[PDB]
Amino acid sequence: YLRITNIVESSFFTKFIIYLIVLNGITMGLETSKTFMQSFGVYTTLFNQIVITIFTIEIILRIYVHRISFFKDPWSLFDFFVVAISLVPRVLRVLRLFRLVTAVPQMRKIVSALISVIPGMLSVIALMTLFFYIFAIMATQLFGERFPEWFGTLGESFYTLFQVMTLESWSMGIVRPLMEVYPYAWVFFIPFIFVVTFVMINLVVAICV
Amino acid sequence: YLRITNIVESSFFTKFIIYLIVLNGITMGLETSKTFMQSFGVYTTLFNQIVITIFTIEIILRIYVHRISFFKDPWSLFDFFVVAISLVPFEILRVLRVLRLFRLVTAVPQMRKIVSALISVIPGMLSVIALMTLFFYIFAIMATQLFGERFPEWFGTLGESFYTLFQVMTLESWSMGIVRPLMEVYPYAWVFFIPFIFVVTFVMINLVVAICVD
Amino acid sequence: YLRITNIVESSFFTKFIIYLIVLNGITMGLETSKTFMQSFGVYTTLFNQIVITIFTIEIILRIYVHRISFFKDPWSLFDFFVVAISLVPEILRVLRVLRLFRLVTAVPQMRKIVSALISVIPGMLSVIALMTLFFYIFAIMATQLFGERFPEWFGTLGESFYTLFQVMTLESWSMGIVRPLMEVYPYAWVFFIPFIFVVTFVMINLVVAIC
Amino acid sequence: LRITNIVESSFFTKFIIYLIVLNGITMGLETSKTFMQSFGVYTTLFNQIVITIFTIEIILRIYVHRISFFKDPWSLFDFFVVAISLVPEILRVLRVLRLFRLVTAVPQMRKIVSALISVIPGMLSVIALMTLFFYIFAIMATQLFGERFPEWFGTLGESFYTLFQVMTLESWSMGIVRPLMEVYPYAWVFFIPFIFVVTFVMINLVVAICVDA
Ligand SMILES: O=C(NC[C@H]1CCCCN1)c1cc(OCC(F)(F)F)ccc1OCC(F)(F)F
Repeated sequence: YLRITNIVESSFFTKFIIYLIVLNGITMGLETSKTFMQSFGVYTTLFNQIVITIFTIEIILRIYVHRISFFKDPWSLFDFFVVAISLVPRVLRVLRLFRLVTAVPQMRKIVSALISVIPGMLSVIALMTLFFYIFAIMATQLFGERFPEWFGTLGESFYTLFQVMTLESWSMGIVRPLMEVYPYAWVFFIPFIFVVTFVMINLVVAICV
Repeated sequence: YLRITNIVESSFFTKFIIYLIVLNGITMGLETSKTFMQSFGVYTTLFNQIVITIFTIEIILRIYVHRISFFKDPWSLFDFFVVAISLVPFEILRVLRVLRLFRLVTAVPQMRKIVSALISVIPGMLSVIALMTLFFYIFAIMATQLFGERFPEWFGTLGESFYTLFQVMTLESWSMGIVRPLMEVYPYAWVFFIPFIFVVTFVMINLVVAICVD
Repeated sequence: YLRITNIVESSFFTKFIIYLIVLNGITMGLETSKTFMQSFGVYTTLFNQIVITIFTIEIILRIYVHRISFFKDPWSLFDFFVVAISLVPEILRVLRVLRLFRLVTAVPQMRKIVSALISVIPGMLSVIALMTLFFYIFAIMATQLFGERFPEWFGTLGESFYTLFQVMTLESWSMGIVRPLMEVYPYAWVFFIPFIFVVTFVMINLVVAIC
Repeated sequence: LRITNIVESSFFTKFIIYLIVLNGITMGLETSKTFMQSFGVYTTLFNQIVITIFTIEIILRIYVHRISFFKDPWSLFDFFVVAISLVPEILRVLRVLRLFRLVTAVPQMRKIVSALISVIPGMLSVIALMTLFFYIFAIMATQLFGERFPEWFGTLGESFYTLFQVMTLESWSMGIVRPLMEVYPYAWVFFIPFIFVVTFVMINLVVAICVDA
């Protein structure tokens, strides 16, 4: 019993996993090259199953070693799903290259120390969706009639507005043609770009605290 | 009188306000989809009048409870106007009725703080912003009598001189979209525009720092 | 001397100058509309001439009242030159609109704002000079690398400058410049991608240096 | 020991800066084709003198400094930029890097460099995350959109450039993401979150930089 617990939390075992991680990453970085998957595709498709096989064992062990304690450690928890994904018979399997974040304790803090920023802002983030929701409704029934590729859908109003938010081709690509049919659209968007922009500065400042 | 005053400042009423918001939001969030408004549009268009009816009441009561204190409290004040817009049957207002889904910010005491904590920046910046508009005004005049003769779509009007210059501020398509064609007729437009990008940029950065300190 | 000295330093006079500024400002904002200058050009073309006369007088008084003390006050200095520009009887005809900046000078609330931001400039001259050489070294490389086939972008050292600043600003840097370049010189992702890195990394750290 | 006194003189320190600015300015006309027509031969020789003379300073300082020399970064760097210049057209272009040595002689710049380079270590925990994050994502696209959009995502390396471009937000939507949505209408599930994480990272870098120095 306790004999197994010593194998898991050993430096050897953990270090061994991280080696396979770095390796299986390189394996997926050659599954891209058509030339490679031609000559060595057979070599790889099995080699991957070996890895996800070993990772199945470890995650099973990690469960028996931790029992109910396991499904409260996110990194440990997260690792579980990412293999289940890898189990299901194709692109989302590459998420298992995130365990290199989990398996390395130097990263876990960085992720957490940056997710620690998320809560002090959800009061702001939640506001935006409401702000976006009303506007996406306005546009889709304002400009949605003549510019449907941009505003034909409520959701389509989202993508264009978040783009205009990012300031990519907001003027030449969206606002200028809009102003050829609705010449006052410069009253809709110029403030919206200000309103949304004002948020970002005060956030950055609020976080430097 | 005071009997209603207990209903008004009840948590139910406070909680209730936030409820109707969410429904009319979702209801207006289906007033967008053409598909929905076919079978249930009339049922919906009336539901808004139902909504816009009830919303008349709250602001009526809340005023008598607050009297002159009401028309000095911003959050409550705002609440009123959004109904008058919603009250008017120039369709635009029928579209502008959708602002009534903004009141969910007012009723939530967690939100007002969020809003308030950001407006405190304007006074430490109103000294700057007013400078910016003046800066634009002097410059917007320069272009309109410089490039306005051959580029009327971009600089033909002062208002168009504004829009084009305010765009270059954002750096969106400023070079290939604006300055490069300018340099085909007036090869020095980079003397107008390259510095203008500096000052305008330094202001906004120096503004952020002024906010970073406070 | 002392007889005039009471007119100069009055609050009234200060208030009076700012009136013509705001007046000449809004007045200068309609000299753009072609329609007006036909029906009202004489009213306007002269009103400018009226003002620039008065400001010539004031600047004469302000000089004699302060004498050598005048030519050490920045705000005072600028105001003078902007009238000299305005004095010359077609580029300058546009540069006359700079006289709408004196509203910054006459208002003591502005002078602080401008200066307190020019007060940041010295703490950055150590940084800025590095970039120019960095910019200068690179413009030489491109102009003799890609300048042969891309003359609109890199035919001249100065043209390499404009492209680099433009690339530095991130406007159409990739699709407009780097992508077509990589169709003839497939390694242009080695020239510019670092230039985007170094230049960008500086600006963040600079704001931080000021923050 | 006779030469050693010349090197660390204030004259000599200043003296290097003379040839830099001159060779810098001289290369600013080796660039202009117009000048190099009438003065090219006049120009081509001045460089060889400099690239010869510039060898000496780094030669002397080494015997003066010995093993102390190859532990001072600025001292180290100075050599390679000359060694590059020595090898007899990319190299002929890379010779112009020799105008960087002006950084060595001037102590006012190094402080900015050092005081800024200092904020690069406390973040490598973040940057390496980004490279991995890009790596996972660059793989996803390249086998997602690589089939129909190869100039943008046909190769992992091409996914890099396209993703690093979208990071800067240059023509990411109209130029890259919007056409993607005509065949794969779900590319906004790949790209919209990717836009969030990468952006949030850059902010957090700032926070780390705000605090550090
Ligand atoms: O703002 C950004 N671009 C818009 C501005 C900048 C100038 C061009 C157009 N205007 C921006 C740029 C970034 O480049 C990161 C680097 F690639 F350098 F690493 C990262 C995050 C950004 O922020 C996005 C936000 F905040 F706008 F949403």
